[PDB]
Amino acid sequence: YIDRVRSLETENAGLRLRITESEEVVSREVSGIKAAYEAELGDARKTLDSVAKERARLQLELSKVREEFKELKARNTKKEGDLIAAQARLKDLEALLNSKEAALSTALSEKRTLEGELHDLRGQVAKLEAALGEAKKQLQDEMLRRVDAENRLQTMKEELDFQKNIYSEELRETKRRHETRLVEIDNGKQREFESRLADALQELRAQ
Amino acid sequence: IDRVRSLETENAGLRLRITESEEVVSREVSGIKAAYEAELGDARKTLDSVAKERARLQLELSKVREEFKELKARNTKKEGDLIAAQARLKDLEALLNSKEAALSTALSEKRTLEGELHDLRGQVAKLEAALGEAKKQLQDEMLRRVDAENRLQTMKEELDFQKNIYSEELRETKRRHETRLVEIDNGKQREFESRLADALQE
Amino acid sequence: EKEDLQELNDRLAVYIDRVRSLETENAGLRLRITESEEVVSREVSGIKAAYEAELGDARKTLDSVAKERARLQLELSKVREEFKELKARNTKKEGDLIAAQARLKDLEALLNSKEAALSTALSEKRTLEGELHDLRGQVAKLEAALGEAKKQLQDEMLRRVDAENRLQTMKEELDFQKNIYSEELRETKRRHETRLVEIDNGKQREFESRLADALQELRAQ
Amino acid sequence: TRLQEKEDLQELNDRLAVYIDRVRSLETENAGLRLRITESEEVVSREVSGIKAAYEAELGDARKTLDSVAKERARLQLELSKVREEFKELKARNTKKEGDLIAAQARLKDLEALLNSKEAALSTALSEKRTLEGELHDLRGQVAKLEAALGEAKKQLQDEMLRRVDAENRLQTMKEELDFQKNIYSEELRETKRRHETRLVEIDNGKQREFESRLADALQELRAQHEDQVEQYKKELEKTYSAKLDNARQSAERNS
Repeated sequence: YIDRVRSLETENAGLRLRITESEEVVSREVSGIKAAYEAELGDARKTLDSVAKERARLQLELSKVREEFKELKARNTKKEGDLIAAQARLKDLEALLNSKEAALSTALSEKRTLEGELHDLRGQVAKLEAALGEAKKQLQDEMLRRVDAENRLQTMKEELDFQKNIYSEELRETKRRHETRLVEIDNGKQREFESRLADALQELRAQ
Repeated sequence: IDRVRSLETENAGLRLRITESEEVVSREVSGIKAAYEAELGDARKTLDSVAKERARLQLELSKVREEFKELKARNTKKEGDLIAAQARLKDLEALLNSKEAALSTALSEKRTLEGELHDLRGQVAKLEAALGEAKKQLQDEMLRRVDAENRLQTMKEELDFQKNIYSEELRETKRRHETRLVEIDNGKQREFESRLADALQE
Repeated sequence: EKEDLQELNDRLAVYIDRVRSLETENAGLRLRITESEEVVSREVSGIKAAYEAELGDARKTLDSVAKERARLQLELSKVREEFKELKARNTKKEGDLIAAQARLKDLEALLNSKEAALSTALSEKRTLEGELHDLRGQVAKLEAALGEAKKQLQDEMLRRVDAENRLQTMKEELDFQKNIYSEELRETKRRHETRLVEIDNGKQREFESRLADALQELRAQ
Repeated sequence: TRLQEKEDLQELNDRLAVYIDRVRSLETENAGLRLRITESEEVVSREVSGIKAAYEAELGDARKTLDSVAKERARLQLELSKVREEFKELKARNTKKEGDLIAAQARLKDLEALLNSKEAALSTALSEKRTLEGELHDLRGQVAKLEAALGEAKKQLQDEMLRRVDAENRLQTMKEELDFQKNIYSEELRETKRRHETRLVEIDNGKQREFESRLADALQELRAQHEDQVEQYKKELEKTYSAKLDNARQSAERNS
């Protein structure tokens, strides 16, 4: 039963390496774990920092475009206010334009009627001048006729006075001449009566 | 048995001590994994965290970059509209000034029209008066003429009247003279016959 | 006495008869005178008849002309009255015409002013109408926007629930493979240890038996 | 009778004086009449020359009144013609004016109608203005609400997008973790099987060394024993050779 004891001794001689190798065994068991895990973690940190450096850039650009948006918003607000004011002023101006045009139209009509009245007055003046000239000529003609009629009246008067004086003087001369004839009648009477009485007696003594 | 049991106990204790002296090293390796995996597990979490944050920033960036373009378009058309509104505004102000000028000239022209109308009223009044006096004088001359003609007619009747009066007075005066002379002759012959018969009585 | 009174009475008788004779002779003389100044008037009768004839014609015409002076006087007053009535009617109608003309002037003025006010009102109404129409267009385009907004929202919700579903399934697969690998390693180590605790004796004693068989088979036989 | 006689004588003388005065006056009268009887031929002339002047002045005044009356009649003829002309002119003017008034009243009625029509259209438009202001106010409200709706919708879309992207990121993360744990299990299994195989070759090499050693010693002892057996066989054969040699010697050594 000594050969099995020798088997135990050989088992010990085999255990020698089983304890000896433990160092490099556990070292190699650790190196693979460290390698794989450190590779994974390293690549993780790589991608993480890449994403971070992207996020910084994104936030920067975002702040920039926000600033631009605020500027353009203020400018736009002022512009739209100015446009509203402009539209209000346009409304007021169009109202004033309509009112002014109304006043102008009324004035133009009220002036055109005056022009018409002026022209009518001008025609009236013309025809009054004509009618006045005609009346003047008629006045001259009738004046001439009146003057001539008075001339003929005066001539008639002169003729009448002439004939009157003629008849008067004729009557006067007739009466005067008859008186003288009476004078010679008495003279010739006394000288004539006996010159015929004796003429009758001388022949009366005969027969 | 003195070397047997010594070798048996030595081998049993040797293997049962060395195997379990490596077992604890293996468990320490397990702990090393228990830390490594933890750190990897938290880094793997922050990675998704910053990924989410970056997605958020990109979304907001696109949002602002769009609502900025919208405002660019709106403000552009508003600028155009404002240019047009100010242009037409100046046009209207000028037009209103012109209309006011036209109104002033129109009024201050119809005033002078009123003056000319007044002058022409004067002219028409004077002409009407003059024509009236002309017609009056015409009528006066007509009346005077027909008066002269009537008086001419009456004188023409008198001219033939005094003629007949003359003839009548001449007839009467000659008849009276003849009566005187005839009476004288009759007296003559009366004394003639008287003395003739007287002497006839011897 | 006796003689004187008889003488004087004879004188008185003589004087009386003298008065009588003188008055008679004077009456005779006056008779001749009044005969003369009558036989004369009958001789001047002719000029008297002529004069009276001419006067007769004179007033015969005078009455006619004086009748004309009446007729045309009446006619004159008649036409004067008619002219007065026409003057009144003319003054009234001309006053009414002047009034109508003034009313036409003021009326045209009010017309122009009124049309100005109406034109301004219509312009402002047209501006309000334009604003209203543009607002309606705005509402239309905002509806056309909300539609596509909700469509995109639902699509994105679907894609979201898809992504989260795939995430959950990925967690399932992860725990699955982790448990599998753990149990696989555990079973491998178990079979390792069982094989070793079997080879602990099962091959030791039998192999040393075969070795003794070879040694004894070779050393002697 | 004495004084009576004296008084009668005196009265007689008085009567005598009366009749004497009368005969004087009567003789004067007779002389005057006889004087007139001669101048009859001339007082007649004065008579007729007087009545002539009377009638002549009468005719003169008559002709004067005739002339004046004719003048005053012609004057009224002229006045009558004048007024009858002015009436004509006035009635012409009034005819024209009474036409113009009709036209004026016509255009007056028309223009007043037009003015009332305008004053109606103005109130119409002014009411439309208010009923439009209310409308556009309501539309402003509608747009104001719809803008808020669209804003909220866009916000929710942004959020859904964000959480979806986050889900996909975590998905890729877990995929990488999956592959990692795979490549870890591989190396772990490899490292365990390596140890187990080193122990197995430890056992098998022990078996081998023992086997070839304990067999090599036995085979070497066997071959050594064979060589010894052959050596002893050869030495015994050499003993037989020398024995046969000496026996042949003694056989040839045969003699007396």
